[PDB]
Formats: sequence, structure tokens, C-alpha cells
Amino acid sequence: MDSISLRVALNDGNFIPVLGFGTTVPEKVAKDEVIKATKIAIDNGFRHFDSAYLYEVEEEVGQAIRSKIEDGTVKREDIFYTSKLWSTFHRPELVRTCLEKTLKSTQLDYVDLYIIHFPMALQPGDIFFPRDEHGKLLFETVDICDTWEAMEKCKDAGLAKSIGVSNFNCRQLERILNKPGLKYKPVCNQVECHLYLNQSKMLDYCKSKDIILVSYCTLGSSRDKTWVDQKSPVLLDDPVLCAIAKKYKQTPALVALRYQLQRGVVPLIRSFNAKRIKELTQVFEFQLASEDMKALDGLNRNFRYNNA
Repeated sequence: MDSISLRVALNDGNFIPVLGFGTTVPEKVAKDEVIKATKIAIDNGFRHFDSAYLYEVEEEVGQAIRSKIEDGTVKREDIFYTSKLWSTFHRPELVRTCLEKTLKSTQLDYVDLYIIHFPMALQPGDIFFPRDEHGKLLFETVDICDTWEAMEKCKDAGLAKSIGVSNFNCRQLERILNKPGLKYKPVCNQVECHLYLNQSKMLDYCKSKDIILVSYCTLGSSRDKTWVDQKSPVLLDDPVLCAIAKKYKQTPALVALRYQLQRGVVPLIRSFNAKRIKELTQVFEFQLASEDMKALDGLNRNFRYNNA
């Protein structure tokens, strides 16, 4: 349902910005002074940011937000922040610790969204992926509905403005939303989507239950990418995609954006280079014809470039 303007309805009668930014592993050159890169993000309009416990940037991303509410650029109501509850911290009697641990470290007043980062729950502790000495990980059975009971509580507790899920599919999704006595329903489902795994099936489902598919790896990432094995498919160098983004001029990042935006999906861009965060404010100076949309709503393999 069409997007492309600055803000959008989200369940709770709360409004998300439509195009977002992400934070994680970096560029060798210049390295992990991420504060600077989030500064060439809010100095551009970029108001919705996405982080996690796991790829902690928080302490130093929190701070650049907490510097523009000092320049006199931002005023809080204007800043939307996603963070995530971690797999270890999934055990119900403790959820809120991850949240506080998330909020002290950001120096932000509270968070705007908190989401279920995984059904995959591992035991409580100090190492974020405790493999069982070896093999795979020590995992323990806590419950998905239960962590959601333990999520709503916190909104109702004023600590995080809205709640949502991530990496859930239609089976884990339906469950969240089917449990006894649910109160605050899901907003987003930050699954990975883009032209080569653009879930037409999650879209004609998320939307049925007002769940807003926010997406990572929208522009394919490609640089370095710590999961590359297949000696083949660099999508933002693809045939069709490097055609249409000449038929409407400038190289295929902006079409990678444009399409998803145009489907009515809330994308996440990562960057650090000023340059590629700036070609992306252009994502609204373009347009997309339906023939083309279908010549784009065609590229899909179904290869998940990120894997569990």
C-alpha cells in the first residue's frame, strides 16, 4: 500500500519513518568511529535508526543521536530507534534487563521499538553465543508467546514506545498473534527482503495482520559480507537491475531501494561512506512504471544471502 512519503501508520497508532538506516561490522579504512557515520545520517533527515544488543553500536550510536539533541537539529519526538532483545535474555523473568542494559548504554530516554530478534533462545550469560563447549549451542526452552507476554509488559511500563518481532515466518508469526490474552500486537517483522528474495508471500500475509515488513539487505550489501561462499550472484551489478537504472538514470542502488519502498515496505540502508548515504536521499526523485515493477518483481531466486 503506497509509501514513499516520510511517515507511516503502525498498529499502535504510532508512526514510523518510511526509509531507515542500520549499524554493524565496518570498513577497514576510517574503521569504528561509527558516531561520525550516524552523524552524516541525522544531518540528512535520517531519523529512524536500527541497532541491537548483539552488534552493539548503542553506546556510541546513542551518543551521536544524543549530540544532535544538543546541536539543535533533533528534538526526541523526531527520533525513532529500534533495538533488539537477545536470544540469551529470552528467559521471561529477565527480559527487561536487556532493555535497561539497552537504554543506559544509549543515554536515550527510552526506545521507540523493541523487537524479538530470534525465536532461537540460548542460555543466560556473558558470551552472546555459548556453544556447548563445542558442537552447536547450548539452547534452553523458553516460549515465544511468553517472551511476547514479557515484551508487552514493558510498553505498558513506559520503557519502550512500541513492540515488534524479527525473523519470524508465517508459522512463528501466527502463533504470537493467536496466543491466550494477547494485549499489544506486533508492528514490524524485520525479515530480509530485496529483489532476489522479495517475499511476495510474506507481503501478502504481514499486511493481512497489519504487520509492517521492515527489511534488511535491501541493497544486497555485497561488500565483504561474512557469508559469501557461492562464486556467483552479485545483485547490485545484475543485468536487468543495471538496465532499468539507466532507463531511469543512476546505478542500481536507487532502484533496489525504489522498488521495495514502492511495494510499501520500510527498508534499512547501512553505509558509513557519506557518498552512498547521499545517493539514497534521491530515492524519492524517481518513479516506477508497473511494467517495470513487474520486470523487477521477477529477479528473485529465493536465495537468502544471510543464513542461520
